[PDB]
Formats: sequence, structure tokens, C-alpha cells
Amino acid sequence: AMNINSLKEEVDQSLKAYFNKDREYNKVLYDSMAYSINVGGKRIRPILMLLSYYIYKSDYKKILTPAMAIEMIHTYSLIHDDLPCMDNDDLRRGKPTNHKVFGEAIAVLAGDALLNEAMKILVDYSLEEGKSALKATKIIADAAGSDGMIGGQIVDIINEDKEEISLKELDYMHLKKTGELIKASIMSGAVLAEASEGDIKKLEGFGYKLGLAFQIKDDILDVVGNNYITIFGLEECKKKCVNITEECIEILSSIKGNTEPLKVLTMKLLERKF
Amino acid sequence: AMNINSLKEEVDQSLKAYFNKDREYNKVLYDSMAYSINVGGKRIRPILMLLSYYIYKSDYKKILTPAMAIEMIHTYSLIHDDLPCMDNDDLRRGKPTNHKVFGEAIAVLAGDALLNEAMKILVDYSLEEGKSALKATKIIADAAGSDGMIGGQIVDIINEDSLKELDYMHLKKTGELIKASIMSGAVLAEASEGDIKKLEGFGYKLGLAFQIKDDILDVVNNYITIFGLEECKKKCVNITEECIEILSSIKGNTEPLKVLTMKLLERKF
Repeated sequence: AMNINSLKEEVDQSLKAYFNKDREYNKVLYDSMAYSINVGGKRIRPILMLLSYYIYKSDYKKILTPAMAIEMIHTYSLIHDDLPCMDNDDLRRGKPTNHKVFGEAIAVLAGDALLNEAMKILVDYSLEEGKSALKATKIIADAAGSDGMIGGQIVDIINEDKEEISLKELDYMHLKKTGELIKASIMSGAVLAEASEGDIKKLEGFGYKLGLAFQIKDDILDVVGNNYITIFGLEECKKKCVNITEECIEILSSIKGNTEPLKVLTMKLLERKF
Repeated sequence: AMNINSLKEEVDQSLKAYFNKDREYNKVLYDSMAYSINVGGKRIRPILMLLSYYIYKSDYKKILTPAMAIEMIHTYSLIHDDLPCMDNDDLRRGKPTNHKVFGEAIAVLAGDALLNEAMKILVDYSLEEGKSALKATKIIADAAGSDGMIGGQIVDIINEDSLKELDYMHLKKTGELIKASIMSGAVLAEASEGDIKKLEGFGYKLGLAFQIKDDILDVVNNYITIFGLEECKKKCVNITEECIEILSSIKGNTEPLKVLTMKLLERKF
């Protein structure tokens, strides 16, 4: 009865419940965090984690905590990236962004608090669950940090100036900015399920490639509606995405266990409209 | 054997080396992190951790990593607090603030990165050291977060626009991480449960006296606004004395921590 849309609603509900707690003084912080959490989203990253775990074990509800942590990290990055000094976005999915509603100071602090919240729950989860969870926590913490997501964002910032960007720097930027957390969602799920070394290397390649297709797809979604499109052209881009998604499917096919839900998500990611 | 000033220089060198490392594309992030890390500071939090651990074991060098992590967290809060949307400070200790040097976007990200770096190193340290290291990590994570330091900064912003609320602000903003420094050092040293209870109270009192002291220093809203200069001076002195008395009731090498506690009362910034 495993259904991606149903899974996304289950994540939405866990996240809402999480932030619906009683607070006497710092309620505004929790309102700001909850606003960005609840606003919306495909919940791609937490679903990747659950479905990678699902390849091996069916009790996915057991790792909803680390799944929420990763979506908290994704959410904090949007709050900070929307700020006037960076992307300066007023709207996200037709809704006002965090700083427009709560002002910049509170938005900065809610982003900081979501990053910190992800770490607190991963740490508590690891105190409960042991060594494999702490290992998964490292995968997540590393992918979010200076040599992952943040390192990506920095390069993006530093290059606003370049009229011209090298392929090397561009790939790095995209690998760090979005590649690492997509891949980390998959790897942490598998590590939590205690997949074997052979499977881990398969899933590493699958995570790398999925993230690649994802960044190119973002470029296509921008253009039609410093650019893979500028460098390769729309036709080649449309084609690379289909072909990488193909390889992703074949890697999953090479894995013994229940990879069907992950294959579904993988094809859905190729056809998303935003 | 001990010396607080040599310990400060030791933290200084550990941090200077930590940030000395090659990078191919995100080097500016590292320069910005290192900028705010190296500008200087008393290093009170990492020293508290080291001296609390020292009550119980003398190989404090073993926990320099977690001590660095708490200083990374303190440093990241300063970068964010300095931002134009917050305190909007151009200078700190005579030196340009991070955003004046690297711009606001990079400053926001360098703060984010320092928080994340503290967690990365505490996770790595816990993978190598086991359960007590991870319990110490939770103490630090929780004190830094929504119901700790950030909770404090939030209340401080909303109220810029009751004594219970003022109490909560100063305790969260400042108290929590001072207390967490002490408690994490004792947890890392595997202090008994009785000792932990005692140090929690010491940590709470020391953090209260620290915050009142900060408020007094501004003169040359506040605890000063609520109670008055003369009362605040008196509270600082009396809470410090209680701290000394708690330390005296603990079996172990508490002398260095007592010296720090007194120096904290006498400090000029």
C-alpha cells in the first residue's frame, strides 16, 4: 500500500505535529519555523530517505525523525537563500517568504533554529538508536555544511559577478548546492537500514546521478518557463535528463529489495513541473 | 601547573590551525569563518569546558575538539547578531565586523557554516569517543538552539519594540551556553551524577553573574534598568561568592575554575 502522495502527506503531518508545541516566550520563533515548514513542498528529500530505507525494511515510520531533520535542513536553506542579500524572493509557491512575513531578523534566526533543530533531533535519535544512526547523522551534517550545501551556495553567490563560469566550477556549484543533500537523503536511509557495502556503492552512484538529473531539470524549468541551457542547449538538456534518469532506473534494478517506490519517485522527478 | 592565559593561547592556536586548510572553490567561506574566529576573544566558553573537565582528569587536551566546537557556536552567534538586520555593528573590539569585510550574504553563510561545523566536529568526535561524548553533544546542541541561545536572541528582538520574561531572555541568550560549557566538560570527564547536579547550579549562577556583569559594563532592557547600578554590582559579587562555595563542595581539582570565576567578576569587558 506504499504510495508516494500518501507518504508526502504523512511527512507533512509529522512536520506540522512537530511544530505544534506549547511555548510561553519564544512562540514567535516557533511560528516562523512552522510557517516555512508548513507552507508547502514536494518533500523530496525526506521521501528519498524513507524509500531508500524501504528498499530493505518495511517499518519506515521508525525513521520519520531523521526524515524530518533533513526536511528542516532543506527548509532552513530556503529561508536564508530567500533573503534580500541573496535571492531576495518575496514569494515562494505564491506565498510570501519568511522575511516578508516576520521581517529579516526573525527569518535569519528561524533558519538558524531549523538547522539547530535538525541537529538536536538527529543527536537525540542517535542516543536512542545507536551507531548506525550516528553514522547517518554524519552523512547529513557533512552534506549540509561548509563542504556541501553551504559551499555550494557560496560559489553561487561569488559568481553572480561572472559573466562567464567554467564547467568545472558550475558542476561543483550544483553538486554542492543541491547534489549533496539529495544524495545524503538516499545514503542516510540506506545506512539506517544497514545496507551492505555493495548496495551502498550502488546507492552512491544512484544518488549522484539523481542529483545530476535534478539540477539539469531545474535549469530546464527556469528557461522554458551560468546555465546548463546556455552551455548545452535545451534539446541536449532535455536529453541528458531522460538518459541519466534511465541509468538511475537501471541501478535500482541492480539492487535486490523493494526498489519499486524509489523507481516511481525517480520517474516523477523527471516530470515534475516545478 | 595550570594557567588560564596559556590555556586561552592554546585554544587560540587550536582554532587557528583548524581553519588553516586548502580549498578549491569555497575558500572564501573558510576565510570568512576564520576571520571571525581569529579576530580574538576571551575564549570563556571553551576554557570553562576545559576547566570543568580538569576538575576530574588532567588530560584536558583530549577534549580540545569539543571545546573548539562550542567556541564555533559562540562565534557564529556574533556574526549573525552583528548583521544590519540585528545589532547592525560595524566594529567589534576595534575591528571591522564580518559583513563589513565579506558582505552580508557571505556573513550569513559563514555563520551558518560555523554552526554546522560545530555539529560536524561533535558528531565526528562522538563517533570516535562513544556515549559520553554524544551526551555532551546533546547538552551543547540543546543550549545553542531554539529553547536556548536562539530563543534568547528572539525574545531580545521582539522586546526591542515582565521580570519573568526579562529573566528568560538573559538565561536563554547567555546563561545556557555558559552553563552548557561547564556541564559538557563534566559529562566528557564522566563526573558522577551528584557532581553533575552541583555543577548545573554553579553553571546557572555563573551565567547569571556573567550577564549582570555585561550589563554593568555597558554603563562605562538591562539588569541595570531594572535594579540599578549599585544593586547589580552587589548581585554580581554575591552570586560569584555562591559559585565559589559550590566549587568548594566538589571533590577534585577546582582551584583553576575558582580562579576563572573570580577573574570573570573582575573583567573589564
